[PDB]
Amino acid sequence: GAMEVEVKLRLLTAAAHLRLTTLLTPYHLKTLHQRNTFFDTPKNDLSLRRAVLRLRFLQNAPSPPRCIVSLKAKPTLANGISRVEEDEEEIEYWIGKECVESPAKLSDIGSRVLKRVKEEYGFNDFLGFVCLGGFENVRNVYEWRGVKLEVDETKYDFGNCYEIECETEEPERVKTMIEEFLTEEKIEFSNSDMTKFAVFRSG
Ligand SMILES: [Mn+2]
Ligand SMILES: [Mn+2]
Ligand SMILES: [Mn+2]
Repeated sequence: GAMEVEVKLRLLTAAAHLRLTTLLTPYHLKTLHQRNTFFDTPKNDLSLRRAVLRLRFLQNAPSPPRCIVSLKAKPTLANGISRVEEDEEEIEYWIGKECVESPAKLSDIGSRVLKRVKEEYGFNDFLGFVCLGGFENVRNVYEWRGVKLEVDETKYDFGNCYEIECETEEPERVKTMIEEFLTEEKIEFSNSDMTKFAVFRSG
């Protein structure tokens, strides 16, 4: 896949998130509703091999909903900067939906990314796969000071988390730019030190 490098900062409270979104209002591009679902074997074969297989269902807040399969491999997250190999592919929404219900049907899709999962992790089909479940995320996208800010409200069972992400080839310079702004505006933040998937799996 391609290498995804992104700044990842946690907004520490719902208030911090609300204040930031209000401050960024004039820079708003779009709002996305995401439902993230995850698949693995019951033995956690992908997870133990540092891989995450996501089906993301996406909808704008014509706006057909969309399903994107993502394989993320060999992630690192340190100092508020994430780097991971990401391979993505759009598939038919109805097909994605059926796979959440019946994960063995991943075997019936004909997807490039799924073929890569088979080849690299050594499966001949997805008959032994299960859905780990998922979580919703509301992503506000802003075009601010030359970057694309993605401000996330992630809704888990146990409660909500809030983050700012920014995909960039200059994460140190962009992270400093964002941090200066948050500090000036007295927004409560820290580096994120867990992926959304890891938070989800920790309960
Ligand atoms: Mn990505
Ligand atoms: Mn991210
Ligand atoms: Mn990203």
